[PDB]
Amino acid sequence: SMKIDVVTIFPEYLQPVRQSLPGKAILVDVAVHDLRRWTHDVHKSVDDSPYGGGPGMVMKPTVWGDALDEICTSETLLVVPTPAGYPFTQETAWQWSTEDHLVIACGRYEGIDQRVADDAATRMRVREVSIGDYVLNGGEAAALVIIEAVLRLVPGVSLLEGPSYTRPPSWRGMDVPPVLLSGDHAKIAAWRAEQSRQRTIERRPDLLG
Amino acid sequence: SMKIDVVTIFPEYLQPVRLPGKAIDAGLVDVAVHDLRRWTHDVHKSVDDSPYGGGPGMVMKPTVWGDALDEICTSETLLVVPTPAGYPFTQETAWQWSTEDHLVIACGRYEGIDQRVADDAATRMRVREVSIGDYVLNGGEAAALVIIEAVLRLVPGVSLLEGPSYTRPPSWRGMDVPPVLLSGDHAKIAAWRAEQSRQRTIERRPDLLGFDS
Ligand SMILES: Nc1nc2ccc(F)cc2s1
Ligand SMILES: Nc1nc2ccc(F)cc2s1
Repeated sequence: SMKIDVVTIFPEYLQPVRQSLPGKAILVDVAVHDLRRWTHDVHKSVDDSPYGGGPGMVMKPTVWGDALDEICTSETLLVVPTPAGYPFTQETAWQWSTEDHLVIACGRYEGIDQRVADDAATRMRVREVSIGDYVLNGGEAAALVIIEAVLRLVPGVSLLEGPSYTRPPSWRGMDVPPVLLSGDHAKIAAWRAEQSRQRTIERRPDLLG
Repeated sequence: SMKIDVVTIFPEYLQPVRLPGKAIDAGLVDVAVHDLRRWTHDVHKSVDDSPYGGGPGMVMKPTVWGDALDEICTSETLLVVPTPAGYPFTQETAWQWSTEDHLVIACGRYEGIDQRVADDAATRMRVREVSIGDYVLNGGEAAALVIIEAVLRLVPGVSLLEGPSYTRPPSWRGMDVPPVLLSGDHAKIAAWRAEQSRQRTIERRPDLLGFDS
């Protein structure tokens, strides 16, 4: 039984995930919250200029503080997607998949005032993470990736994998490698292992060192 | 002016594309989503089949994909295939693709797409199989959204880790903004921020500075 709350100024961005959940809600619950619910002024401000100057805006600690105060508990794992985070990996997804309550705080502009995470970390577990070495406009797409990578590891919803093939055996001048049709399953395994090695050398030499 | 076509068996998952929405609104980019099932011809609209050589799961049929890409792609197209087995998609990739006229993103499901699809396409156009990170998703759709966002924000007309940022009020819940940021001394602030960044990079991403883990 996992609950996921997402907080974002673009709640519509997350509709897809909710629409991808199968009739297993009848194990999981994913709720999306508009951050502007916790604003204080009639202009519904979520952003303000950075101390020390610089470009862009920083998300207000008073707004985020109120939102997390309402949504989080002592048992919550607070996930903050950010290009400045620790790497989110399959290992991370596996770890988080057994959590009872994930809260994902999606930032925009240049990030959330650091005191939000720092305050939260005094009473719950907080994880600032990056899904890869690129910059997005906001954390919403990273939240989608995280939610998908974690939930597909919840029961009931080294080397690279080599090429796969299905019917027909010949297509546009290209035959499926005959070994796959050979019925020699020891040999097929060895062939696949070698394909995996070559692909990894070529595309991800970092994985071999 | 860039054109992006996404091909998927779940076109509704690509709705969040409508900042990428502000780019489409302006008219600097056009994003179109295509249901792969549109190129099927049997009544069950089958797009997948069991793998040759054995193994778990299903593989997407080359025939349906070939017909789709035939209609959508030209020789000038950059065909992008998100896959956990791909070359890494990085900020450098995003910059490179930001000057493309036409991206076509093929979203796979199950255990992926028959390798011959990319092989065939590569005889007519440039093909890039890419991974957005070292985790497994159920399909290429979420990766397409990441790639679209990373690229579109770089389009003309649209290292180290960034350190912590702060805004008003200067004291909150008994936690103060670092005094140097309030001091108005640009050199001291630049120095403090450079330091915080290097400090955060060594702790969180030591690989960026050439260290283990
Ligand atoms: N503006 C933002 N960019 C990223 C990039 C990666 C990530 F995981 C989160 C964010 S929030
Ligand atoms: N089933 C799939 N997983 C991933 C993971 C990463 C990626 F970039 C693409 C895909 S398609």
